[PDB]
Amino acid sequence: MAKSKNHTAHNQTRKAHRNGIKKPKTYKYPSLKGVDAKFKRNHRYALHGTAKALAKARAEKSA
RNA sequence: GCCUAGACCGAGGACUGCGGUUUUUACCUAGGAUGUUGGCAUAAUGAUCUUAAGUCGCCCGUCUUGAAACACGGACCAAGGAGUCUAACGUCUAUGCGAGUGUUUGGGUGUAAAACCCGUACGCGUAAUGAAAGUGAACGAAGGUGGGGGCCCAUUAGGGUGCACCAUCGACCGAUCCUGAUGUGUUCGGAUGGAUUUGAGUAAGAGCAUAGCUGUUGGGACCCGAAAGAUGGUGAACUAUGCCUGAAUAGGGUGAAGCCAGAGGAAACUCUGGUGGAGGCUCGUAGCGGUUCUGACGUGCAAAUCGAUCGUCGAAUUUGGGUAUAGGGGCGAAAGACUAAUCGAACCAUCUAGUAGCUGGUUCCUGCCGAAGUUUCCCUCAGGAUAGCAGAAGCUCGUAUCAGUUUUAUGAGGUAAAGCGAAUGAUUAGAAGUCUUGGGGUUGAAAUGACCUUAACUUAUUCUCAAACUUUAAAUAUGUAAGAAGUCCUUGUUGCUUAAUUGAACGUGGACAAUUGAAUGAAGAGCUUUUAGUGGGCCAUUUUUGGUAAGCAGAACUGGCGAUGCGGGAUGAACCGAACGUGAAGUUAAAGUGCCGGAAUGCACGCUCAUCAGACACCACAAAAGGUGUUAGUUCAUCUAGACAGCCGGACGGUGGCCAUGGAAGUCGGAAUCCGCUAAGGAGUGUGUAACAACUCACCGGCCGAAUGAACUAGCCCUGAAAAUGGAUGGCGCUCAAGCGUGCUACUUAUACUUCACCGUGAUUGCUGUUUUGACGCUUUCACGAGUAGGCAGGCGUGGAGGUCAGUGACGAAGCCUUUGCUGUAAAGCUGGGUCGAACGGCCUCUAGUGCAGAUCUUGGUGGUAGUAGCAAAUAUUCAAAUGAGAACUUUGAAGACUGAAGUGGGGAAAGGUUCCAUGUCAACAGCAGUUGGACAUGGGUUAGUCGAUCCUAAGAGAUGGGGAAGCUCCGUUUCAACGUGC
RNA sequence: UGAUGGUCAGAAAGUGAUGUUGACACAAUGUGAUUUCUGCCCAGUGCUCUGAAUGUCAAAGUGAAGAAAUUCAACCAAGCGCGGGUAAACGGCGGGAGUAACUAUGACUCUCUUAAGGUAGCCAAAUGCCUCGUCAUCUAAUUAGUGACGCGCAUGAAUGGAUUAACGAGAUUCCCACUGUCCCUAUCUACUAUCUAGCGAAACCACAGCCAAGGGAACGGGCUUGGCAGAAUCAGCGGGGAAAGAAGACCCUGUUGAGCUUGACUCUAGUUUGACAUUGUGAAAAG
RNA sequence: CCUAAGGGGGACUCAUGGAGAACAGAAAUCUCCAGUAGAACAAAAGGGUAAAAGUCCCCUUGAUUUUGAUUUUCAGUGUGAAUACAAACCAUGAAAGUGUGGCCUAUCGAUCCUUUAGUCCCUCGGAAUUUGAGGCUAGAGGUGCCAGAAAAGUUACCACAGGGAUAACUGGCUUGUGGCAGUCAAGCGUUCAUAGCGACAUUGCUUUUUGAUUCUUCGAUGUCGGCUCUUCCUAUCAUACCGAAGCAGAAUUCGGUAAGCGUUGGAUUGUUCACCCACUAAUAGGGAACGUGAGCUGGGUUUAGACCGUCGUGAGACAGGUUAGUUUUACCCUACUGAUGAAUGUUAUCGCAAUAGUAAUUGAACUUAGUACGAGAGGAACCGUUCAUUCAGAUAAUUGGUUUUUGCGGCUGUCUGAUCAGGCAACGCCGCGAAGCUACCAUCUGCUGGAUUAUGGCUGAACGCCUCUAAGUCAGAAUCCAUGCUAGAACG
RNA sequence: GGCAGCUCUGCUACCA
Ligand SMILES: [Mg+2]
Ligand SMILES: [Mg+2]
Ligand SMILES: [Mg+2]
Ligand SMILES: [Mg+2]
Ligand SMILES: [Mg+2]
Ligand SMILES: [Mg+2]
Ligand SMILES: [Mg+2]
Ligand SMILES: [Mg+2]
Ligand SMILES: [Mg+2]
Ligand SMILES: [Mg+2]
Ligand SMILES: [Mg+2]
Ligand SMILES: [Mg+2]
Ligand SMILES: [Mg+2]
Ligand SMILES: [Mg+2]
Ligand SMILES: [Mg+2]
Ligand SMILES: [Mg+2]
Ligand SMILES: [Mg+2]
Ligand SMILES: [Mg+2]
Ligand SMILES: [Mg+2]
Ligand SMILES: [Mg+2]
Ligand SMILES: [Mg+2]
Ligand SMILES: [Mg+2]
Ligand SMILES: [Mg+2]
Ligand SMILES: [Mg+2]
Ligand SMILES: [Mg+2]
Ligand SMILES: [Mg+2]
Ligand SMILES: [Mg+2]
Ligand SMILES: [Mg+2]
Ligand SMILES: [Mg+2]
Ligand SMILES: [Mg+2]
Ligand SMILES: [Mg+2]
Ligand SMILES: [Mg+2]
Ligand SMILES: [Mg+2]
Ligand SMILES: [Mg+2]
Ligand SMILES: [Mg+2]
Ligand SMILES: [Mg+2]
Ligand SMILES: [Mg+2]
Ligand SMILES: [Mg+2]
Ligand SMILES: [Mg+2]
Ligand SMILES: [Mg+2]
Ligand SMILES: [Mg+2]
Ligand SMILES: [Mg+2]
Ligand SMILES: [Mg+2]
Ligand SMILES: [Mg+2]
Ligand SMILES: [Mg+2]
Ligand SMILES: [Mg+2]
Ligand SMILES: [Mg+2]
Ligand SMILES: [Mg+2]
Ligand SMILES: [Mg+2]
Ligand SMILES: [Mg+2]
Ligand SMILES: [Mg+2]
Ligand SMILES: [Mg+2]
Ligand SMILES: [Mg+2]
Ligand SMILES: [Mg+2]
Ligand SMILES: [Mg+2]
Ligand SMILES: [Mg+2]
Ligand SMILES: [Mg+2]
Ligand SMILES: [Mg+2]
Ligand SMILES: [Mg+2]
Ligand SMILES: [Mg+2]
Ligand SMILES: [Mg+2]
Ligand SMILES: [Mg+2]
Ligand SMILES: [Mg+2]
Ligand SMILES: [Mg+2]
Ligand SMILES: [Mg+2]
Ligand SMILES: [Mg+2]
Ligand SMILES: [Mg+2]
Ligand SMILES: [Mg+2]
Ligand SMILES: [Mg+2]
Ligand SMILES: [Mg+2]
Ligand SMILES: [Mg+2]
Ligand SMILES: [Mg+2]
Ligand SMILES: [Mg+2]
Ligand SMILES: [Mg+2]
Ligand SMILES: [Mg+2]
Ligand SMILES: [Mg+2]
Ligand SMILES: [Mg+2]
Ligand SMILES: [Mg+2]
Ligand SMILES: [Mg+2]
Ligand SMILES: [Mg+2]
Ligand SMILES: [Mg+2]
Ligand SMILES: [Mg+2]
Ligand SMILES: [Mg+2]
Ligand SMILES: [Mg+2]
Ligand SMILES: [Mg+2]
Ligand SMILES: [Mg+2]
Ligand SMILES: [Mg+2]
Ligand SMILES: [Mg+2]
Ligand SMILES: [Mg+2]
Ligand SMILES: [Mg+2]
Ligand SMILES: [Mg+2]
Ligand SMILES: [Mg+2]
Ligand SMILES: [Mg+2]
Ligand SMILES: [Mg+2]
Ligand SMILES: [Mg+2]
Ligand SMILES: [Mg+2]
Ligand SMILES: [Mg+2]
Ligand SMILES: [Mg+2]
Ligand SMILES: [Mg+2]
Ligand SMILES: [Mg+2]
Ligand SMILES: [Mg+2]
Ligand SMILES: [Mg+2]
Ligand SMILES: [Mg+2]
Ligand SMILES: [Mg+2]
Ligand SMILES: [Mg+2]
Ligand SMILES: [Mg+2]
Ligand SMILES: [Mg+2]
Ligand SMILES: [Mg+2]
Ligand SMILES: [Mg+2]
Ligand SMILES: [Mg+2]
Ligand SMILES: [Mg+2]
Ligand SMILES: [Mg+2]
Ligand SMILES: [Mg+2]
Ligand SMILES: [Mg+2]
Ligand SMILES: [Mg+2]
Ligand SMILES: [Mg+2]
Ligand SMILES: [Mg+2]
Ligand SMILES: [Mg+2]
Ligand SMILES: [Mg+2]
Ligand SMILES: [Mg+2]
Ligand SMILES: [Mg+2]
Ligand SMILES: [Mg+2]
Ligand SMILES: [Mg+2]
Ligand SMILES: [Mg+2]
Ligand SMILES: [Mg+2]
Ligand SMILES: [Mg+2]
Ligand SMILES: [Mg+2]
Ligand SMILES: [Mg+2]
Ligand SMILES: [Mg+2]
Ligand SMILES: [Mg+2]
Ligand SMILES: [Mg+2]
Ligand SMILES: [Mg+2]
Ligand SMILES: [Mg+2]
Ligand SMILES: [Mg+2]
Repeated sequence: MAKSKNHTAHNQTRKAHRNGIKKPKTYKYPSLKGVDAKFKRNHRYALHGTAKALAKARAEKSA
């Protein structure tokens, strides 16, 4: 009495290709989410020290 | 290179350009048609209306995969008729002010619901976070890195600065967890430093208010629609049942008790004849009922009747009036029956516009874009939410680095195929070995020690298989890469890592410049918000599952239909071709070219003849098996040392060898079988004798001479081949086709392609010292145009409002009718003529009860049907006169009839209410008529001490004293009463 | 059910029906004249009966702990549970093998098992599937009728069994009579229909109205291809208009109902049981 | 399901086969050799595993704590499950290491409420103390319809909104099944495959069976059967003409052209179907919306009443039996059957014939003839003759039926005073009754040519023969077309 | 899930 269509993938690639299928954008810096915490913890200290060294190097060349 | 025939078109509107010839600051064919002539202007020309001809054209709206449907609504017309308003909101936009913002609760004021003015509070915002106690946002130029429009310096490039914004690493505030300083109401405090944790935060505020569209929720909620539910009332004039008081019921039959007489008997008792008049007895009227014809009728005489037939007919009978019982109630000799045409829960009003995931409807035009039937969840499966698909608004930028594609490089796979003397599983046949750990038999007097056999295993082989087997293993499809965010050199940071000076990650500085590292393309890339419809699908090729199959059910990929017209397939949602603005010319696609029908009875090679031919994919059917029909092949074989066929000789022998016994020289029949001259043939092939015969042989002869036989293959045709109205290669018809196979030339024509005109959309060129009273404008160029549901835009029309035209109008507003026309793609606007009589319009804005073909829509009106169905029960009318305009129907007379005293007579109860009577009178009514009437009009008319009511009480109804009940009111009827308006 | 009652009514009442009543009565049911009979089962579900002792067991009350709220414990009514009765209460009333000097059957025996295992009767019956059972009768022929039979799907005793004179607009079979029911139709009468004068509706209606085939929502009036096709019409007729009448009453769906039932879920009038209050005055005895 | 079947470490090698050892054997235990796993690993199946993941031994609790990230299903939500780390604390091992349950792929659960653990922290808001209560973080108690309401029936008294999204007819696709027909040819048939049959197989047709499906119809297409009537099909029962036989005759069987023509009366049953009786030339099968209900009927089915049996506690059910149960409308269009009719200068008479329709059918008796044939038993046919069946078209002499001839007569009741003569009895009744109508209940009439089918032939090639055929040709069926019969085109 | 008697019968109770 209520037997209908069960499943069909007909027309699904047509709909996917109207506005897709879009590749994700790439960025210079990926997010570090999921990267090892021990590496991420230390990587914070390495970047902080790098900024200090560059700041001092420029501070030498200013006054 | 040259000559030559025809057709269609003429956009643009001073000049500017590119070229050419230069005889030249000139001319040209070179950035789009001019010249000339005739005719006509009472007309050649154009438009519309009507009609004919040719061709095409199914009925709209609706739900649907699919509608012209034998699906639903729609007889017709007019007027009305359906997304509204409000509270609170999301996005976006406009506006004012802006770390603020909002005057309008209120006060002041007023030309008085207006306008104008005022301010405290309060709301929202400016701070978050935690359940809370509580705590509460700068290490730094409010941080670093990579981009980033613009600006600055430059001078391709390059450098500086870089807002918004993007990615990323940090910092700060709150919560959570860890650590725990000086100290202390010794249990508090919480400094300091941390943590793959967490917040709708900070990190130089952005909000508030008003308005508009769209979307949301609650409200009647786009309009119309339940079956139901509740509250409060009204009914027992029908009917059901009880009660009270009345009334009604021919004529027969039968013949119970009791009684009288006679007869018999010892008694107990018996018999006979009368009489009598019983009975929920019986025949049968009135009455009450309602069996059958399943009669009539069945838009009726009638929302239950009519006729005949029938049940019952002295009681559980029939019936009037009074009275009681009332809706989850009554009443029921019980059928869920009856309770006013209403009953498995009456009627009335209200709650109530009840709710509906369901059906129906949903009103102007054009332009642009344009779907889904799929994912997940849901008492979900006719519904929603969610994601997707779609529109709109845009925003940041301007070739940055993207793609339903290829190439090159490099991965993954276990399907097709293949395999099985490869694993697993299935499976056919032999062969060789061992049985010593198989039986039977035969050896053995007994030795388990041989042999014959089958069956087992073993070995090397053999035939055939697998979706849930496999060593191997495609095609198609699929992942990644092809640089500047790259490569190389040097050396900075860390608490991570190393034995380390090693690495990891991120960096400073330097080098490699457009061949910056494959192709092809790119109406540009990126980003955001918000919202519609949809969430039944179906079809075709190929893959594929279930099923005998199905126009069946279920999947995969793609393309379609839905949502889509156009040319072809006669016809047809989907097939082939091709997708669509309005046109002109040319050419085609698919399909065709005998006629219907535009284009060949065209050119060509063959095949086929059907006493059911055949005739074009999807597709509208035919098979196995057959044919000395005909055609073409293949392989054998015989052939001029005369093939097959036919006319004509022979085939003598050894030997009549043998057996069957009627006889075998083959021949009722049988095993068999050697030798002499021939161009030739045997102890014999059929025919023939019971037999010897004799013929032909099996061969070779003569006669013309040249082809012949067998098996097989596949073309067309034929057999196989049977269905129901007459009938379909679409029809006619077609036979060296107008059929079948194949080739060729030309030709025909789609909304397709090419060139051109015009419309619109998108983009694009330029336009201010000539911008010049339109820059929301003008202008250059190119591309494009299908569309249901749906979105958006620009317009048309209607009622009313502010403003304006010092607008139109009684010398004619508005309305209405009309081949009077004009304008617009259109919605529509304007106008000529006629009619008409008092108001009305244009423009800029505001506002809404604003647009109809549908809703078995509402109300009103009108058709076809159609002068049709019909006006046929109750026996029946006729002549004359009178009256009158008029006589089937009135009156009177004469006649003929009927009811036939249980009447068609004479009165009454209920109910009606003037219908009664006289006079006048015919518009309507009396389903014909009408002089008549219960019609219409004017008058008149009902007389009581004795006839009724009035009085009595009946079943019952109902005050009081009282007692309940919130109360409307309920009980009770002399009741727990000091009860006389006493005589 | 003996009235301080049974059955029933009312919101309540100093309220009602039966009841102007009293077991030969009132109330509640079942079966359904007469005749002959009404067998077995009290395990189930009901109904009913006692409670000397007794599991569960509410509120109030009692005792203990606690600062109290509170908690815990004992006691603890009816009901239920326990025990008995009751079938003219609701109802129920069995299977498997062997066996007799042929065969068949099974008087008889064995075996499982119940509360009891269908008794007297009756039957292919209005109750029997198989089934049109088998035999007889009725007929030329009988799925009908009647009489028998009975391992009876699934007969059976006041959920009444078996009969039964009389009665029946009840259902059925046969026979006589009778006939147009029929062979097989014909004829006649009145009223219609018909025609006229007068009068004059309604249903229904997208547009309409000739066929055959095709395709098509798979049965066309319309479309395609054919056949064809000539005004205006009257009486009849019932092939078609998938004719009209009614938003299918069958079926399914809906998170739509309603009537009815019960051991559905959730309650409830009534009734019953306890406590407190109304509620006072004495005596005695047990705690 | 598992305190190991989790975790770590170590040692060993499994299934099975062969050869050997007292009882001991096919299977006890021991030994050696071979042994790629042919074993085992809790449980389905697949993958995985050999100094192991298997077997045995030793030690253990990492099946622990904190909170993030990720994969699958996915909306990139939840739940389940899993992965890689961070920070602890541990187990094990010499150690490197490994371990966040089970070698991997399944083995599970929100809000509200309750309860426990933790922090012993926050709150009970006029201020405190102690009980009590409420919060915060993590488990547990559960929804199996497993993203998670709290839930029994019946309706044959029924209602509403809808649905052809969906069943009960027809129709359409299909044709398994039903029915019918072929091909091959092992056998049957005294012999002998094919006169007649025909196994094992195999190819079809049909839509007269029943399924399968669910395309149409649920704002309705009237659902059984019979009666009535017309038509069509052929897969032919009879009738015409023929071919074949295991055809002597008679009968019968097989087959061809053939649907022209017929195919019945009854008992029982609602029946379709069936089954008997009987006649007959034969009693063939089907279709037309399973033809046919505004044609009927209404026995059946299938509303509501009622009974029984079985089932159910019950209301009730039964596709079981039984009895009673409203069958509506045509006047429209078309079509059919008949009937008029304008205009084809008027009117009249007589005609022609396009086209359409069509009609006859079957039997018996006599004769042939007791003949052919046959041993006999039996036993035909053609020519012919007389009748009959079914049908058709007329007709009314006769006979019968019918009577409003109300024609004549008769009869009852009543009315007109009697008589005569009449009236009435919703034609009063009866007998006869002409005329008209009418009946196989009566009588009459129902034609002869051509062309063919099957088939049998002639001449005659192909194919020097043969051959009914290929060219040509003969006869020939109830067939066809005419003749004859009916209408006459209203636009011949 | 509470009582109680003989691994258990009876009664009573029920917000995930
Ligand atoms: Mg679906
Ligand atoms: Mg021009
Ligand atoms: Mg056309
Ligand atoms: Mg619709
Ligand atoms: Mg449909
Ligand atoms: Mg339509
Ligand atoms: Mg149709
Ligand atoms: Mg319909
Ligand atoms: Mg509908
Ligand atoms: Mg209609
Ligand atoms: Mg209007
Ligand atoms: Mg604030
Ligand atoms: Mg706070
Ligand atoms: Mg900020
Ligand atoms: Mg309503
Ligand atoms: Mg309700
Ligand atoms: Mg009354
Ligand atoms: Mg009657
Ligand atoms: Mg009737
Ligand atoms: Mg009638
Ligand atoms: Mg009578
Ligand atoms: Mg009933
Ligand atoms: Mg009534
Ligand atoms: Mg409404
Ligand atoms: Mg729904
Ligand atoms: Mg488009
Ligand atoms: Mg749920
Ligand atoms: Mg629908
Ligand atoms: Mg494979
Ligand atoms: Mg696979
Ligand atoms: Mg394969
Ligand atoms: Mg291979
Ligand atoms: Mg193998
Ligand atoms: Mg939506
Ligand atoms: Mg949605
Ligand atoms: Mg569907
Ligand atoms: Mg659609
Ligand atoms: Mg198309
Ligand atoms: Mg076309
Ligand atoms: Mg075609
Ligand atoms: Mg034609
Ligand atoms: Mg032409
Ligand atoms: Mg054809
Ligand atoms: Mg054609
Ligand atoms: Mg042609
Ligand atoms: Mg468009
Ligand atoms: Mg208005
Ligand atoms: Mg003026
Ligand atoms: Mg005018
Ligand atoms: Mg005017
Ligand atoms: Mg005026
Ligand atoms: Mg104005
Ligand atoms: Mg309106
Ligand atoms: Mg209208
Ligand atoms: Mg009318
Ligand atoms: Mg008339
Ligand atoms: Mg009448
Ligand atoms: Mg009389
Ligand atoms: Mg009068
Ligand atoms: Mg009148
Ligand atoms: Mg008149
Ligand atoms: Mg009057
Ligand atoms: Mg008096
Ligand atoms: Mg008085
Ligand atoms: Mg009284
Ligand atoms: Mg009082
Ligand atoms: Mg009883
Ligand atoms: Mg009992
Ligand atoms: Mg009992
Ligand atoms: Mg208590
Ligand atoms: Mg007790
Ligand atoms: Mg018995
Ligand atoms: Mg019986
Ligand atoms: Mg019976
Ligand atoms: Mg009979
Ligand atoms: Mg019988
Ligand atoms: Mg019984
Ligand atoms: Mg008894
Ligand atoms: Mg009984
Ligand atoms: Mg009797
Ligand atoms: Mg009777
Ligand atoms: Mg009676
Ligand atoms: Mg008539
Ligand atoms: Mg068709
Ligand atoms: Mg037709
Ligand atoms: Mg039609
Ligand atoms: Mg036509
Ligand atoms: Mg009809
Ligand atoms: Mg009629
Ligand atoms: Mg409906
Ligand atoms: Mg639902
Ligand atoms: Mg309900
Ligand atoms: Mg009801
Ligand atoms: Mg272990
Ligand atoms: Mg393990
Ligand atoms: Mg180990
Ligand atoms: Mg996830
Ligand atoms: Mg899971
Ligand atoms: Mg506080
Ligand atoms: Mg307080
Ligand atoms: Mg839980
Ligand atoms: Mg739960
Ligand atoms: Mg669920
Ligand atoms: Mg679920
Ligand atoms: Mg039922
Ligand atoms: Mg359907
Ligand atoms: Mg079939
Ligand atoms: Mg078949
Ligand atoms: Mg043989
Ligand atoms: Mg169907
Ligand atoms: Mg229907
Ligand atoms: Mg019909
Ligand atoms: Mg109908
Ligand atoms: Mg035939
Ligand atoms: Mg024959
Ligand atoms: Mg015929
Ligand atoms: Mg009968
Ligand atoms: Mg049929
Ligand atoms: Mg039928
Ligand atoms: Mg009919
Ligand atoms: Mg009818
Ligand atoms: Mg009936
Ligand atoms: Mg009934
Ligand atoms: Mg019972
Ligand atoms: Mg009756
Ligand atoms: Mg003779
Ligand atoms: Mg007389
Ligand atoms: Mg008289
Ligand atoms: Mg009379
Ligand atoms: Mg006579
Ligand atoms: Mg010859
Ligand atoms: Mg011939
Ligand atoms: Mg010939
Ligand atoms: Mg004529």
